[PDB]
Amino acid sequence: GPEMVRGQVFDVGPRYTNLSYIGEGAYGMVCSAYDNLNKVRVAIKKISPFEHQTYCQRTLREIKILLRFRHENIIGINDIIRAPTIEQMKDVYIVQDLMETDLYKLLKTQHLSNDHICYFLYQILRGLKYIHSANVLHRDLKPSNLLLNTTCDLKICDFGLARVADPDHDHTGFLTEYVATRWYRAPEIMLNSKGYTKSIDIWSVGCILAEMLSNRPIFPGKHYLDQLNHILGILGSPSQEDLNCIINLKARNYLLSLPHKNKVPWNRLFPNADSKALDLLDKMLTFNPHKRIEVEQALAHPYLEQYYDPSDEPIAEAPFKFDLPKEKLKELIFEETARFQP
Ligand SMILES: Nc1nnnn1NCc1cccc(OCc2ccccc2)c1
Repeated sequence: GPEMVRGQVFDVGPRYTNLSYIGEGAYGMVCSAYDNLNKVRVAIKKISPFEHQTYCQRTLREIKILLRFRHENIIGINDIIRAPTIEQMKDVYIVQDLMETDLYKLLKTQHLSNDHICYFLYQILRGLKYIHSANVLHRDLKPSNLLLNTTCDLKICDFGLARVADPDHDHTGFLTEYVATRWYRAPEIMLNSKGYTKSIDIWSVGCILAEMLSNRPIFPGKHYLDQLNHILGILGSPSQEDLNCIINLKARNYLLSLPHKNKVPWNRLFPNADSKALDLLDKMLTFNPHKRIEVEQALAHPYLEQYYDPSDEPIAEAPFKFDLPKEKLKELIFEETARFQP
Protein backbone atom coordinates (compact mmCIF):
# COMPACT_ATOMS: atom_id res chain seq x y z
CA GLY A 1 0.00 0.00 0.00
CA PRO A 2 0.86 3.73 0.07
CA GLU A 3 3.10 5.07 2.87
CA MET A 4 1.05 6.57 5.70
CA VAL A 5 1.65 9.31 8.25
CA ARG A 6 0.01 10.01 11.60
CA GLY A 7 -3.12 8.06 10.67
CA GLN A 8 -3.39 9.51 7.17
CA VAL A 9 -2.49 8.48 3.63
CA PHE A 10 0.43 10.33 2.08
CA ASP A 11 0.45 8.91 -1.39
CA VAL A 12 3.55 10.39 -2.97
CA GLY A 13 5.74 7.48 -4.04
CA PRO A 14 7.68 6.31 -5.78
CA ARG A 15 9.88 9.40 -6.23
CA TYR A 16 9.43 10.57 -2.63
CA THR A 17 10.28 8.28 0.30
CA ASN A 18 10.99 8.12 4.01
CA LEU A 19 8.44 10.60 5.30
CA SER A 20 8.48 12.48 8.60
CA TYR A 21 5.61 14.47 10.09
CA ILE A 22 6.56 18.11 10.50
CA GLY A 23 3.23 19.88 10.74
CA GLU A 24 -0.52 19.90 10.73
CA GLY A 25 -2.45 22.98 9.69
CA ALA A 26 -5.95 24.22 8.88
CA TYR A 27 -5.04 23.76 5.21
CA GLY A 28 -3.46 20.31 5.49
CA MET A 29 -0.43 18.27 6.52
CA VAL A 30 3.26 18.91 5.93
CA CYS A 31 5.87 16.20 5.77
CA SER A 32 9.49 16.12 4.83
CA ALA A 33 10.54 13.42 2.41
CA TYR A 34 13.47 12.10 0.46
CA ASP A 35 13.48 13.06 -3.22
CA ASN A 36 14.91 9.91 -4.80
CA LEU A 37 15.54 11.80 -8.04
CA ASN A 38 17.61 14.78 -6.87
CA LYS A 39 18.81 12.91 -3.79
CA VAL A 40 17.78 15.73 -1.42
CA ARG A 41 15.14 16.06 1.31
CA VAL A 42 12.15 18.23 0.30
CA ALA A 43 8.97 19.43 1.94
CA ILE A 44 5.57 18.08 0.83
CA LYS A 45 2.18 19.48 1.79
CA LYS A 46 -1.05 17.49 1.34
CA ILE A 47 -4.05 19.63 0.55
CA SER A 48 -7.65 18.42 0.24
CA PRO A 49 -9.55 21.51 -0.90
CA PHE A 50 -12.29 20.39 -3.28
CA GLU A 51 -15.22 20.26 -0.86
CA HIS A 52 -14.95 24.00 -0.16
CA GLN A 53 -15.09 26.73 -2.80
CA THR A 54 -13.00 29.01 -0.61
CA TYR A 55 -10.03 26.59 -0.25
CA CYS A 56 -10.30 25.88 -3.97
CA GLN A 57 -9.94 29.52 -4.79
CA ARG A 58 -6.97 30.13 -2.46
CA THR A 59 -5.27 26.98 -3.70
CA LEU A 60 -5.66 27.87 -7.36
CA ARG A 61 -4.58 31.46 -6.78
CA GLU A 62 -1.36 30.45 -5.07
CA ILE A 63 -0.50 27.78 -7.62
CA LYS A 64 -0.86 30.19 -10.56
CA ILE A 65 1.19 32.88 -8.83
CA LEU A 66 4.04 30.63 -7.69
CA LEU A 67 4.30 28.89 -11.08
CA ARG A 68 4.71 32.25 -12.82
CA PHE A 69 7.23 33.80 -10.41
CA ARG A 70 10.85 32.82 -10.64
CA HIS A 71 13.04 34.57 -8.05
CA GLU A 72 15.66 33.55 -5.51
CA ASN A 73 13.69 35.16 -2.63
CA ILE A 74 10.29 33.69 -3.41
CA ILE A 75 9.50 30.06 -2.61
CA GLY A 76 9.12 27.90 -5.71
CA ILE A 77 7.04 24.80 -6.53
CA ASN A 78 9.29 21.86 -7.39
CA ASP A 79 6.58 19.30 -8.18
CA ILE A 80 2.84 18.69 -7.88
CA ILE A 81 1.42 15.22 -7.35
CA ARG A 82 -2.18 14.25 -8.01
CA ALA A 83 -4.30 11.47 -9.55
CA PRO A 84 -4.22 11.07 -13.36
CA THR A 85 -7.94 11.80 -13.79
CA ILE A 86 -10.22 14.48 -12.43
CA GLU A 87 -12.59 11.77 -11.09
CA GLN A 88 -9.85 10.20 -8.97
CA MET A 89 -8.30 13.48 -7.82
CA LYS A 90 -9.18 13.97 -4.14
CA ASP A 91 -5.94 15.50 -2.89
CA VAL A 92 -3.09 17.52 -4.26
CA TYR A 93 0.51 17.26 -3.01
CA ILE A 94 2.76 20.34 -3.40
CA VAL A 95 6.51 19.81 -3.27
CA GLN A 96 8.82 22.65 -2.19
CA ASP A 97 12.44 23.05 -1.06
CA LEU A 98 12.74 22.02 2.57
CA MET A 99 13.28 25.11 4.68
CA GLU A 100 14.94 24.89 8.11
CA THR A 101 12.92 27.50 9.98
CA ASP A 102 10.98 30.74 9.58
CA LEU A 103 11.49 34.21 10.93
CA TYR A 104 8.70 33.76 13.50
CA LYS A 105 10.40 30.72 15.14
CA LEU A 106 13.80 32.44 14.90
CA LEU A 107 12.67 35.60 16.75
CA LYS A 108 11.09 33.61 19.60
CA THR A 109 14.46 32.04 20.36
CA GLN A 110 17.38 34.07 18.92
CA HIS A 111 18.85 37.55 19.22
CA LEU A 112 19.71 38.88 15.75
CA SER A 113 22.95 40.77 14.99
CA ASN A 114 22.72 44.04 13.06
CA ASP A 115 24.35 42.15 10.14
CA HIS A 116 21.58 39.54 10.09
CA ILE A 117 18.84 42.18 10.38
CA CYS A 118 20.29 44.10 7.46
CA TYR A 119 20.71 40.99 5.29
CA PHE A 120 17.22 39.65 6.07
CA LEU A 121 15.67 43.04 5.30
CA TYR A 122 17.53 43.32 2.01
CA GLN A 123 16.25 39.92 0.87
CA ILE A 124 12.65 40.76 1.83
CA LEU A 125 12.77 43.98 -0.17
CA ARG A 126 14.55 42.31 -3.11
CA GLY A 127 11.76 39.74 -3.32
CA LEU A 128 9.11 42.39 -2.75
CA LYS A 129 10.54 44.49 -5.57
CA TYR A 130 9.96 41.63 -8.01
CA ILE A 131 6.44 40.98 -6.67
CA HIS A 132 5.33 44.62 -6.93
CA SER A 133 6.94 44.91 -10.36
CA ALA A 134 4.45 42.23 -11.44
CA ASN A 135 1.61 44.40 -10.02
CA VAL A 136 0.89 41.85 -7.29
CA LEU A 137 0.38 42.66 -3.59
CA HIS A 138 1.26 39.97 -1.04
CA ARG A 139 -1.02 41.44 1.66
CA ASP A 140 -0.08 39.01 4.48
CA LEU A 141 3.63 39.61 5.11
CA LYS A 142 4.55 38.61 8.64
CA PRO A 143 7.42 36.65 10.19
CA SER A 144 5.82 33.20 9.79
CA ASN A 145 5.63 33.78 6.01
CA LEU A 146 9.34 34.32 5.69
CA LEU A 147 11.23 31.07 5.45
CA LEU A 148 14.91 30.52 6.03
CA ASN A 149 17.35 27.74 5.36
CA THR A 150 20.46 26.80 7.31
CA THR A 151 22.54 29.42 5.48
CA CYS A 152 20.04 32.32 6.11
CA ASP A 153 18.71 32.49 2.52
CA LEU A 154 15.21 33.95 2.89
CA LYS A 155 12.13 33.10 0.79
CA ILE A 156 8.75 34.75 0.84
CA CYS A 157 5.85 32.25 0.91
CA ASP A 158 2.06 32.09 1.36
CA PHE A 159 0.46 33.95 -1.54
CA GLY A 160 -3.02 32.77 -0.59
CA LEU A 161 -4.25 36.30 0.08
CA ALA A 162 -2.35 37.99 -2.77
CA ARG A 163 -4.19 40.24 -5.26
CA VAL A 164 -3.43 42.30 -8.37
CA ALA A 165 -3.01 45.99 -7.38
CA ASP A 166 -6.15 48.08 -7.94
CA PRO A 167 -5.66 51.60 -6.55
CA ASP A 168 -8.82 52.98 -8.22
CA HIS A 169 -10.92 50.55 -6.17
CA ASP A 170 -9.11 50.87 -2.82
CA HIS A 171 -11.62 53.11 -1.01
CA THR A 172 -14.12 51.76 1.52
CA GLY A 173 -15.99 52.70 4.73
CA PHE A 174 -14.83 52.90 8.38
CA LEU A 175 -14.22 49.54 10.16
CA THR A 176 -14.49 47.35 7.03
CA GLU A 177 -13.54 43.76 7.83
CA TYR A 178 -10.14 42.50 6.75
CA VAL A 179 -8.67 39.01 6.57
CA ALA A 180 -4.87 39.52 6.85
CA THR A 181 -3.03 39.15 10.14
CA ARG A 182 -3.97 41.86 12.62
CA TRP A 183 -0.56 42.94 14.01
CA TYR A 184 0.83 43.74 10.54
CA ARG A 185 -2.18 45.64 9.08
CA ALA A 186 -1.61 49.18 7.83
CA PRO A 187 -3.69 51.78 9.68
CA GLU A 188 -5.63 52.78 6.52
CA ILE A 189 -7.17 49.26 6.49
CA MET A 190 -9.17 50.10 9.64
CA LEU A 191 -10.12 53.54 8.25
CA ASN A 192 -10.73 53.68 4.48
CA SER A 193 -8.76 51.13 2.48
CA LYS A 194 -9.46 47.62 1.10
CA GLY A 195 -5.70 47.08 0.90
CA TYR A 196 -5.40 47.16 -2.91
CA THR A 197 -2.27 49.36 -3.12
CA LYS A 198 1.43 48.54 -2.75
CA SER A 199 1.76 50.70 0.31
CA ILE A 200 0.13 48.14 2.52
CA ASP A 201 3.04 45.67 2.04
CA ILE A 202 5.60 48.29 2.93
CA TRP A 203 3.80 48.92 6.25
CA SER A 204 4.03 45.18 7.04
CA VAL A 205 7.73 45.18 6.19
CA GLY A 206 8.22 48.13 8.60
CA CYS A 207 6.51 46.10 11.36
CA ILE A 208 8.80 43.14 10.64
CA LEU A 209 11.85 45.36 10.84
CA ALA A 210 10.72 46.71 14.22
CA GLU A 211 10.10 43.18 15.39
CA MET A 212 13.62 42.11 14.29
CA LEU A 213 15.10 44.96 16.34
CA SER A 214 13.37 43.99 19.58
CA ASN A 215 12.12 40.39 19.23
CA ARG A 216 8.57 41.42 19.77
CA PRO A 217 5.67 42.77 17.75
CA ILE A 218 5.57 46.49 17.80
CA PHE A 219 1.73 46.87 17.47
CA PRO A 220 0.18 43.82 19.12
CA GLY A 221 -3.50 44.82 19.01
CA LYS A 222 -5.99 42.55 20.83
CA HIS A 223 -8.76 43.42 18.41
CA TYR A 224 -9.68 45.41 15.35
CA LEU A 225 -9.68 48.88 16.89
CA ASP A 226 -7.08 48.18 19.56
CA GLN A 227 -4.67 47.75 16.64
CA LEU A 228 -5.20 51.47 15.69
CA ASN A 229 -4.69 52.76 19.20
CA HIS A 230 -1.44 50.83 19.44
CA ILE A 231 -0.29 52.52 16.25
CA LEU A 232 -1.22 56.15 17.29
CA GLY A 233 0.30 55.69 20.73
CA ILE A 234 3.71 55.40 19.08
CA LEU A 235 3.34 57.50 15.91
CA GLY A 236 1.34 60.23 17.64
CA SER A 237 -1.89 61.89 16.48
CA PRO A 238 -2.02 62.44 12.72
CA SER A 239 -1.54 66.02 11.42
CA GLN A 240 -4.31 68.05 9.84
CA GLU A 241 -2.69 67.43 6.45
CA ASP A 242 -2.91 63.70 6.94
CA LEU A 243 -6.51 63.87 8.25
CA ASN A 244 -7.53 65.91 5.16
CA CYS A 245 -6.69 62.84 3.13
CA ILE A 246 -9.43 60.89 4.90
CA ILE A 247 -12.64 62.03 3.31
CA ASN A 248 -15.01 59.55 4.93
CA LEU A 249 -16.66 61.30 7.83
CA LYS A 250 -17.01 58.33 10.19
CA ALA A 251 -13.32 57.57 10.01
CA ARG A 252 -12.23 61.22 10.20
CA ASN A 253 -14.50 62.02 13.18
CA TYR A 254 -13.36 58.92 15.09
CA LEU A 255 -9.74 60.11 14.84
CA LEU A 256 -10.80 63.62 15.90
CA SER A 257 -12.56 62.20 18.96
CA LEU A 258 -9.32 60.78 20.40
CA PRO A 259 -7.06 62.50 22.94
CA HIS A 260 -3.95 64.15 21.54
CA LYS A 261 -0.84 61.88 21.61
CA ASN A 262 2.71 62.93 20.83
CA LYS A 263 5.14 60.88 18.75
CA VAL A 264 7.49 58.55 20.66
CA PRO A 265 10.94 58.82 19.06
CA TRP A 266 12.23 55.53 17.68
CA ASN A 267 15.57 55.85 19.39
CA ARG A 268 13.79 55.74 22.77
CA LEU A 269 12.07 52.45 21.88
CA PHE A 270 15.17 50.91 20.36
CA PRO A 271 18.28 52.41 22.04
CA ASN A 272 20.60 49.69 20.67
CA ALA A 273 19.48 50.07 17.04
CA ASP A 274 21.62 51.33 14.17
CA SER A 275 20.47 54.93 13.54
CA LYS A 276 20.25 54.26 9.74
CA ALA A 277 17.87 51.36 10.45
CA LEU A 278 15.68 53.74 12.51
CA ASP A 279 15.62 56.31 9.75
CA LEU A 280 14.39 53.65 7.29
CA LEU A 281 11.90 52.31 9.89
CA ASP A 282 10.47 55.83 10.20
CA LYS A 283 9.88 56.09 6.47
CA MET A 284 8.16 52.67 6.27
CA LEU A 285 5.90 53.24 9.26
CA THR A 286 4.37 56.49 8.02
CA PHE A 287 0.68 56.93 8.90
CA ASN A 288 -0.19 58.47 5.52
CA PRO A 289 0.12 55.86 2.82
CA HIS A 290 0.91 58.44 0.10
CA LYS A 291 3.99 59.58 2.05
CA ARG A 292 5.18 56.04 2.80
CA ILE A 293 8.44 55.04 1.04
CA GLU A 294 8.19 52.69 -1.98
CA VAL A 295 10.17 49.44 -2.29
CA GLU A 296 12.80 50.81 -4.71
CA GLN A 297 13.49 53.82 -2.50
CA ALA A 298 13.86 51.54 0.53
CA LEU A 299 16.43 49.42 -1.33
CA ALA A 300 18.42 52.57 -2.10
CA HIS A 301 18.39 53.67 1.54
CA PRO A 302 21.88 54.02 3.21
CA TYR A 303 21.00 51.25 5.70
CA LEU A 304 21.16 48.79 2.75
CA GLU A 305 24.22 50.29 0.96
CA GLN A 306 26.45 47.22 1.23
CA TYR A 307 23.86 45.09 -0.64
CA TYR A 308 22.12 47.51 -3.03
CA ASP A 309 22.71 46.61 -6.67
CA PRO A 310 19.81 47.39 -9.02
CA SER A 311 21.37 45.33 -11.84
CA ASP A 312 21.07 42.29 -9.53
CA GLU A 313 17.52 43.06 -8.38
CA PRO A 314 15.37 41.72 -11.22
CA ILE A 315 11.87 42.80 -12.13
CA ALA A 316 9.16 40.59 -13.64
CA GLU A 317 9.03 40.11 -17.46
CA ALA A 318 5.40 41.13 -17.62
CA PRO A 319 2.74 42.25 -15.13
CA PHE A 320 0.53 39.52 -13.72
CA LYS A 321 -3.17 39.09 -14.58
CA PHE A 322 -5.85 36.46 -13.77
CA ASP A 323 -17.47 33.74 -8.64
CA LEU A 324 -16.64 30.23 -9.88
CA PRO A 325 -18.34 27.05 -8.65
CA LYS A 326 -16.00 24.53 -7.05
CA GLU A 327 -16.59 22.06 -9.93
CA LYS A 328 -15.00 24.50 -12.34
CA LEU A 329 -12.24 25.33 -9.83
CA LYS A 330 -11.38 21.67 -9.56
CA GLU A 331 -11.19 21.49 -13.32
CA LEU A 332 -8.92 24.56 -13.31
CA ILE A 333 -6.62 23.04 -10.68
CA PHE A 334 -6.52 19.83 -12.75
CA GLU A 335 -5.47 21.88 -15.81
CA GLU A 336 -2.78 23.96 -14.02
CA THR A 337 -1.13 20.90 -12.49
CA ALA A 338 -0.96 18.93 -15.75
CA ARG A 339 2.61 19.94 -16.60
CA PHE A 340 3.97 17.89 -13.71
CA GLN A 341 2.46 14.68 -15.12
CA PRO A 342 3.32 11.81 -15.54
N1 LIG B 1 8.81 24.88 2.23
C1 LIG B 1 8.76 24.60 3.54
N2 LIG B 1 9.70 24.13 4.32
N3 LIG B 1 9.16 23.91 5.42
N4 LIG B 1 7.94 24.13 5.39
N5 LIG B 1 7.68 24.51 4.25
N6 LIG B 1 6.62 24.81 3.74
C2 LIG B 1 5.22 24.85 4.16
C3 LIG B 1 4.90 24.13 2.82
C4 LIG B 1 5.65 23.00 2.46
C5 LIG B 1 5.43 22.33 1.23
C6 LIG B 1 4.49 22.86 0.34
C7 LIG B 1 3.75 24.00 0.69
O1 LIG B 1 2.89 24.54 -0.22
C8 LIG B 1 1.66 25.02 0.09
C9 LIG B 1 0.89 25.57 -1.11
C10 LIG B 1 -0.50 25.51 -1.07
C11 LIG B 1 -1.27 25.88 -2.16
C12 LIG B 1 -0.64 26.24 -3.35
C13 LIG B 1 0.76 26.23 -3.41
C14 LIG B 1 1.51 25.83 -2.31
C15 LIG B 1 3.98 24.64 1.91
